[PDB]
Amino acid sequence: GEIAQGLKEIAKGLKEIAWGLKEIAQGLKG
Amino acid sequence: GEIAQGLKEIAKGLKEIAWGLKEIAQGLKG
Amino acid sequence: GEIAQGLKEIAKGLKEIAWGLKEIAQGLKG
Amino acid sequence: GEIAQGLKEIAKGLKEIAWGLKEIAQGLKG
Amino acid sequence: GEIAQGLKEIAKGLKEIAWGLKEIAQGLKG
Amino acid sequence: GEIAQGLKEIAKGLKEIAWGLKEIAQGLKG
Amino acid sequence: GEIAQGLKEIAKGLKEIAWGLKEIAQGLK
Amino acid sequence: GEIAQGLKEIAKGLKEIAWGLKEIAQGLKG
Amino acid sequence: GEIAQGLKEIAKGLKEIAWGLKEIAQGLK
Repeated sequence: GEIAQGLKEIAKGLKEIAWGLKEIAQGLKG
Repeated sequence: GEIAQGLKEIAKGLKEIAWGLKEIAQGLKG
Repeated sequence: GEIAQGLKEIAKGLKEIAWGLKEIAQGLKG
Repeated sequence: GEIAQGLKEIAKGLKEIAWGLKEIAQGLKG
Repeated sequence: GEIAQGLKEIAKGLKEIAWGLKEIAQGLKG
Repeated sequence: GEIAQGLKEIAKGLKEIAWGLKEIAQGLKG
Repeated sequence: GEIAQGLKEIAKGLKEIAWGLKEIAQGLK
Repeated sequence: GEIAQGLKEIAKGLKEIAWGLKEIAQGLKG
Repeated sequence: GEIAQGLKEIAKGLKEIAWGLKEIAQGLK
């Protein structure tokens, strides 16, 4: 369903945010 | 559907936030 | 529809947050 | 409609958060 | 309506968060 | 109603987050 | 109700996040 | 119910975020 | 159900964010 798909896309967005935080961590580390 | 589309736009907003975090990481790195 | 429009406005809010993060990145860079 | 209005108020809250982030950026910049 | 009111209270919470960010900005500025 | 009450509790949680941010601001200021 | 309970658990999670922020504030201070 | 369970899992995710913040606090403290 | 599954995926996303914060903590100290 399309609503379920929208929720799954939101989840993917949150995972992208997590990756961004990991990049910040690498930036702090050096 | 329009509600599903709204959820998909929210997901895109989250992806933009992720990109902002990546830019912050680059800003720390230099 | 008005509920869908509300979701779309939320998405726009998230994009504004992303722009704020990009400004923070620029602030760190200089 | 009142639920739609609630969503629109949430969006306005997100925009205020974005402005807060922009103020942080200005604080970093000088 | 009570659900709408709940959403409006959430919006107010987000505005309080925005104010907290503005206070952080002032703290960075001096 | 109980769903409305749940939303109101979420709003209170957001207000607590705002207070946390205010404490961070005070920590930066001194 | 169980949906209401789910929302209340989310609220508790937000309060835990708030406490984490307060701990960060103490760490800065 | 499965929707309720999804909300409860989201709550657990937020608690994990809180633990991450506590780890950041420890990182600042040392 | 698929909506419930979507919520569960959101929860997993939040857990990934938590791990990112832990990585930031390690980066700080």
